[PDB]
Amino acid sequence: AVPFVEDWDLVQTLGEGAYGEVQLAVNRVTEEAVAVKIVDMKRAVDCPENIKKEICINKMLNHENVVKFYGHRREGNIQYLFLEYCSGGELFDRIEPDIGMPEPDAQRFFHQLMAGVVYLHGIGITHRDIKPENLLLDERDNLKISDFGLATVFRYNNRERLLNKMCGTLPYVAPELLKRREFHAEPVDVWSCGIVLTAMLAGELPWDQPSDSCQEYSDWKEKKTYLNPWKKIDSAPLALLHKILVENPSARITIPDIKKDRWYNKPLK
Ligand SMILES: O=C(N[C@H]1CC[C@H](O)CC1)c1ccc2c(c1)Cc1c(-c3ccc(-c4ccc(O)cc4)cc3)n[nH]c1-2
Repeated sequence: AVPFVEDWDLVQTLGEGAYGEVQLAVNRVTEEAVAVKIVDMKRAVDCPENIKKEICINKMLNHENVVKFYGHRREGNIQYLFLEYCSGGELFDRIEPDIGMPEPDAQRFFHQLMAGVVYLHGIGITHRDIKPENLLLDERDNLKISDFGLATVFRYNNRERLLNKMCGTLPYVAPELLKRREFHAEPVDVWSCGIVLTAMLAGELPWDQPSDSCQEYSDWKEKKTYLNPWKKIDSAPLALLHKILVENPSARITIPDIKKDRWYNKPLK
């Protein structure tokens, strides 16, 4: 057994947050870089079960568009999660403020996003907090869904389970989560992806939250796509947003039907 391989030099901080911090670790013998999350078990009444679900969910995942899970080390309060390192950075940082990015890149990123989501959904799981900062890129620039601290399984033994728990991030959350007591999980993730598409194509977020009390939301519902934020988006991908960002979740397009959308299969464009 090669000596010292177990040793991981904690090179630098990747991105701190409410949880704690995520440092970049490089193998002492192979120099294999990785990402280690530090979940502070501090306090005892809103920290335990939190990470326990996040870990069992990771033990299931396995797709080229989902951050890879390696292992987890326990030690009192300091829990260590070992996940794939993404030198690419966040999709967020590839979005030019107020401009977005070249339409071809967006289509490419959207494709990988759908691949990852189709997968998660396939095995009955919903991320529930899809946004540019949770979408990572690696060396080759391949999109990776990351952060399953909020995910929850919605299908077990072929039984779907309606959700009622509110979570996510207001600008990316779906409207039925603010107006209904219960809702289907799949459609909520589709709305998220939809908001991410617009962010990529226009560099700005359509609204603070999907509620009529919000200007831009009521305008979009009225289809005032002129001059407003959707003015920057070409009609092809704009047609797809009309289908995704549909209020009634039951009338909202399904992923299987997005794969058939015109702009989705338009070469380069
Ligand atoms: O955006 C980044 N840097 C910016 C560059 C421009 C400067 O202006 C500011 C910093 C950046 C670079 C490299 C990064 C990240 C973020 C996040 C991240 C990660 C990373 C991977 C997975 C998970 C994670 C996965 C699953 C789960 O259940 C919980 C957490 C969290 C964090 N690895 N490598 C990186």
